[PDB]
Amino acid sequence: GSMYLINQNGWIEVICGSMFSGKSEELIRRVRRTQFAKQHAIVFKPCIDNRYSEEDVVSHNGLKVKAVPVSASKDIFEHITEELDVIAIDEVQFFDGDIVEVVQVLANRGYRVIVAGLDQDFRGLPFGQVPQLMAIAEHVTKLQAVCSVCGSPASRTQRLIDGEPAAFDDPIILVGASESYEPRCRHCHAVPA
Amino acid sequence: GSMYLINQNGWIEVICGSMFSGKSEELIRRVRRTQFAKQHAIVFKPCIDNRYSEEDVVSHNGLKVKAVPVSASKDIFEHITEELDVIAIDEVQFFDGDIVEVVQVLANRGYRVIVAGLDQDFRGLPFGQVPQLMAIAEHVTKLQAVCSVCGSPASRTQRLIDGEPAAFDDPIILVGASESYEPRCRHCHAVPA
Amino acid sequence: GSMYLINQNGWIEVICGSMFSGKSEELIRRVRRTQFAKQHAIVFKPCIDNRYSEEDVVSHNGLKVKAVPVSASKDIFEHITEELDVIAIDEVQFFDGDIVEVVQVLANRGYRVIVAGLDQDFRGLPFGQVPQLMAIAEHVTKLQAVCSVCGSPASRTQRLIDGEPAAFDDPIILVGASESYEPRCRHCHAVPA
Amino acid sequence: GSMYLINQNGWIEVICGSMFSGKSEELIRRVRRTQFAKQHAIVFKPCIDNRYSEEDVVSHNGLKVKAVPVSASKDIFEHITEELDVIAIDEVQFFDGDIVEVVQVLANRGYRVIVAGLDQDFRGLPFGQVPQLMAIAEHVTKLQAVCSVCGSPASRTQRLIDGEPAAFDDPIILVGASESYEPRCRHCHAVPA
Ligand SMILES: Cc1cn([C@H]2C[C@H](O)[C@@H](COP(=O)(O)OP(=O)(O)OP(=O)(O)O)O2)c(=O)[nH]c1=O
Ligand SMILES: Cc1cn([C@H]2C[C@H](O)[C@@H](COP(=O)(O)OP(=O)(O)OP(=O)(O)O)O2)c(=O)[nH]c1=O
Ligand SMILES: Cc1cn([C@H]2C[C@H](O)[C@@H](COP(=O)(O)OP(=O)(O)OP(=O)(O)O)O2)c(=O)[nH]c1=O
Ligand SMILES: Cc1cn([C@H]2C[C@H](O)[C@@H](COP(=O)(O)OP(=O)(O)OP(=O)(O)O)O2)c(=O)[nH]c1=O
Ligand SMILES: [Zn+2]
Ligand SMILES: [Zn+2]
Ligand SMILES: [Zn+2]
Ligand SMILES: [Zn+2]
Repeated sequence: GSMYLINQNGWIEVICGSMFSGKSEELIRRVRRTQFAKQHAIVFKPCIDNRYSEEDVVSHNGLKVKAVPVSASKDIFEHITEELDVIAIDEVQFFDGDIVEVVQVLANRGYRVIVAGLDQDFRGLPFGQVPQLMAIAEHVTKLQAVCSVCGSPASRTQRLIDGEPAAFDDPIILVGASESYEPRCRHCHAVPA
Repeated sequence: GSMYLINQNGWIEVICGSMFSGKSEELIRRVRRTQFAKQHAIVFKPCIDNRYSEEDVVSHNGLKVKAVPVSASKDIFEHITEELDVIAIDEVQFFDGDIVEVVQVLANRGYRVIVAGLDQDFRGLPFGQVPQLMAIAEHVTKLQAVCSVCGSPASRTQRLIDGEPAAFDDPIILVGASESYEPRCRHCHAVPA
Repeated sequence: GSMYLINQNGWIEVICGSMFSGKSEELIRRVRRTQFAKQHAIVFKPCIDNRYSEEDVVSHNGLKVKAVPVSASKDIFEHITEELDVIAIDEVQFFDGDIVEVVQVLANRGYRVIVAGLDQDFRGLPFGQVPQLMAIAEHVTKLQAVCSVCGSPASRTQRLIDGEPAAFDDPIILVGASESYEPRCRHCHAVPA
Repeated sequence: GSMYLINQNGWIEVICGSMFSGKSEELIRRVRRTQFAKQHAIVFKPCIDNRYSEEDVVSHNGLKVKAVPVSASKDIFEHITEELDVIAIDEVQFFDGDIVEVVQVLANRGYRVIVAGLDQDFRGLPFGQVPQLMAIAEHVTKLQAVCSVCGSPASRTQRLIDGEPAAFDDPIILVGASESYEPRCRHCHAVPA
């Protein structure tokens, strides 16, 4: 018919869902495939995100990838060469208001942009600009973890403090607190005041 | 092991993408499957949406389903029985600010809520509350049409007026205008001023 | 990064599952997308397959596409031009032993070959050479209908004769018989002797 | 509508594709999800399969799961309790002729059976009884690796001996040979005689 199938580079993939749904696991396999395709990739993460590492992007499955920690979205530009093909960003919900513009510029320029972040905070509220990234992206993969109460598929992150469901208005940083995060379905998700 | 697999009803599925990506085609097959499963379904659409029908939900593939046209989101409640299992809503981007609350209430109540709508307007801007519906939904299916210029997969709706790309600020209703809508990829999508 | 993404044409997509799982519905949407991509497509079907049409490929959803009815697999070659990009074949389980070779030759030559057929006969046995097509294909989409007894997803075709489950060894053509076919899950599927 | 969604347990999932497509990576994430769902799982592998481990199921991503090595398919039965919910089998293409019967019996009994194996040998031939498992399974996931020559998605395992493509009739065990296996697309896959 016609030997080759020419297409245009440059698009956005969103990976979203609750904590432990596998966003970074999935970000990491996508970026790995990229290295076997002999393409050049870079991975960004927000400074604030230090749960498992300051330097790296780490999945709770135990796998990691080297990353560039960044404090404003527009700082991504300074790390970008023409040589690179793929830009991956983990924990995008923690990025400033620029992130949509940054990502659209990059996709318009020919970069494959892979973006992973929480769809919702612990309260069930749509998170950062993840909603907007979802709307504008060519691909959206919404992952589900397992509800830690009932076993069926989850779609929420449950914040617990001292073992009780967190309040709606509990600050994101509680200094000496014993807090924990687990996935739940919408029926076990509990947000009281 | 264990004869049966009990799960909890009540969740949200979003179907989104550009015009002609197949949102209503997909909404209609989902609702059909429902009838073979001997479940009861109802389909809502906005009053404003009269492209192919006032009464019905119609796909450009030529298939249709009976629907209830509604002018405010909260009017859905008056049409709901306990007997019904599935609530489908086409063209959700045209619904008022209540729609998220309406949908979350319905899913919390045990209804399977299937929601179809544009992710973006003709300008590439995230559309209504579709972004928020995407964030909060258990499932998101983002469909792609074919770019009518270059043939590769699309993610945008191109508005043309008199054959030229529409302006950014062109009103949604142009009285005697000759306008048309076609899918495009991000590279052929053209929004000038 | 790198403006364009060159790939090689020529591969095989299999669509399989029970009767009424949507194989032809899915074959037809794939072929339609092809026409909007301004590519040329041809659709083959076996002579034996006349349930809804002698001439055409028809889905129980009511949609159809023009087809070329063929009695041996190797007859496909006589209908193929260089101009065409896509070859679709419905009801592949009814094709002779050549079909795998025919399909592999076509994919090696640069054609996109889309193949739809039953994975299993009414007895639950792997059907024709669909198993082999599945093994060798780049893409396999296994569709599920709804179990007409219990409502959960199906994976089997139930043959009924006079309302009772057919026997294992009941001929495919029973002359004046009142027979019917419905999808079932593995638990409701009934094959006695 | 109706509080709960009762379904029947017992079905078959096939994961197939070339070497390095991620079959064990995918088998391992499925089995992990199972542990968070507080279900009991067991993983089998063939004795012959000792590439990374005698005891365990290992993915080239570096992740592993404890397994029970087995020499005949019917030996699976001796390891099965009523307490367990999930049976996973890696490298199924290396299992004897019983495997289909073993798997169908297990799914009919209520077990969730997850089966991973090569769709094709290094020659492009459909592998073991993987074709039959594909036909009869409720779910088929056909994974793709990256072609190590050209970068586009692969569907074949290339066997190389001394750096040259292996012959069609080269034995599976070559005693002191320097052999290697890499994924390729159908165009770079090379099987001479
Ligand atoms: C299904 C499930 C998996 N897991 C484990 C096994 C998975 O391989 C692993 C996936 O974890 P992650 O990949 O780290 O989850 P996440 O990536 O969405 O969060 P982040 O972006 O900050 O890293 O988590 C859980 O801890 N709980 C669960 O319910
Ligand atoms: C791929 C493609 C399909 N089609 C046709 C064939 C598809 O079966 C059909 C799908 O159309 P619809 O299903 O009507 O598209 P849409 O549903 O997203 O919009 P709405 O909600 O308002 O109804 O469109 C196009 O017109 N252009 C295209 O590029
Ligand atoms: C889910 C379901 C759908 N349907 C209807 C609605 C679907 O849109 C339609 C799909 O039918 P088809 O597309 O014709 O099913 P099939 O294509 O697999 O068989 P063939 O290749 O010979 O044509 O069937 C049923 O009849 N029973 C069901 O259980
Ligand atoms: C895409 C790609 C990944 N990889 C790496 C990264 C993946 O995370 C990892 C997946 O490897 P595996 O999961 O081990 O591949 P496989 O599981 O299909 O084979 P087996 O059943 O015997 O274990 O392989 C390659 O080595 N080559 C490739 O082309
Ligand atoms: Zn729960
Ligand atoms: Zn285009
Ligand atoms: Zn059933
Ligand atoms: Zn190749």
